[PDB]
Amino acid sequence: VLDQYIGSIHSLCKDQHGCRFLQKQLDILGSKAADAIFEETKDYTVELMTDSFGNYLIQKLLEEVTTEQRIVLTKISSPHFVEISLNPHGTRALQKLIECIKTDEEAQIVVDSLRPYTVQLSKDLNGNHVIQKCLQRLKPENFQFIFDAISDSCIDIATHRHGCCVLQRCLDHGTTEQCDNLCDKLLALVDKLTLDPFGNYVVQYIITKEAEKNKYDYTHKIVHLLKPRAIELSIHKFGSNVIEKILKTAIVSEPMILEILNNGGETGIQSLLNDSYGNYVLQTALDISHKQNDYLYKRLSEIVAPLLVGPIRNTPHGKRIIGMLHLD
RNA sequence: UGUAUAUUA
Repeated sequence: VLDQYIGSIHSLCKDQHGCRFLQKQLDILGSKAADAIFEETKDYTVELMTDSFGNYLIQKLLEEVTTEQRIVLTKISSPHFVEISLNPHGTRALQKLIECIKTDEEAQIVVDSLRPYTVQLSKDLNGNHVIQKCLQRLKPENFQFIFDAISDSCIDIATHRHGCCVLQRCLDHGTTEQCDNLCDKLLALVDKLTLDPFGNYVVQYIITKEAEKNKYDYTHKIVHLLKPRAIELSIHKFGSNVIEKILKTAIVSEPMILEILNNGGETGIQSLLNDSYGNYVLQTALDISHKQNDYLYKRLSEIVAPLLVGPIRNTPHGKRIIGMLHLD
């Protein structure tokens, strides 16, 4: 019950060493010490949230505070979620707030506030992590808003440096109904997403998560749409990563290697040998077929061996493919 | 030989 600093808690926030202190205070006190710090600081929560040290207090304050006090802090901050979210410190406090909310009124207020700005926050360096925490902590019933918003600006988000990370959370935490809708849209531009600096990552993730669950739906729909362009995509900087992902995925592996032999032929396999990215594909196709199926490995092997003549033998990738020809 | 992802003191 020993407070010498009471009455002037707010001034202790000006310095890093002042905020660190208030937190040790909350750490050891910590109930009565919350009614205290709460009542003195509430009026500056959106200011403290976006501050270098305050925000840490706010984060301790949220763990320690009661429900009613959180609902007040939440009500006080909601008009300021956008500016809070685009902030490096603010994003941290707001994320914490979301981690701490227990009631539906709280989740209601938060989604209500964030709704109109989902796509915007989802393209933001600091903001996108607020959107991700909604996906990670809230009931699907609640974050339905995010899925709606993101499903509509689907390609915009999937092809964005940060947007693409939010899609990955959507796939992590959403309902089957929600993901299937998201994916149905994603699939409508699997071609363009595949060739994209960021979209290719989303394509790979759909495959990753199905392989995770051992239940395959869009993995097949992707492979169906893409496979006919196996070679063309194998020699693309980004698309080649998708092709390599398909190859490393056992339920679709053989068909795709078979696509290389079938419609690539000796020609397309030459292209792969000499290409900046294509050769990594060839290496993987060889590595995999080796492990998975000898007929395929042999058919591969006997086309490569004749083509591994000349200056190619001395190249970095040449040596690396040469070393993949007698593994049995 | 080839891609992203603030880990605020």
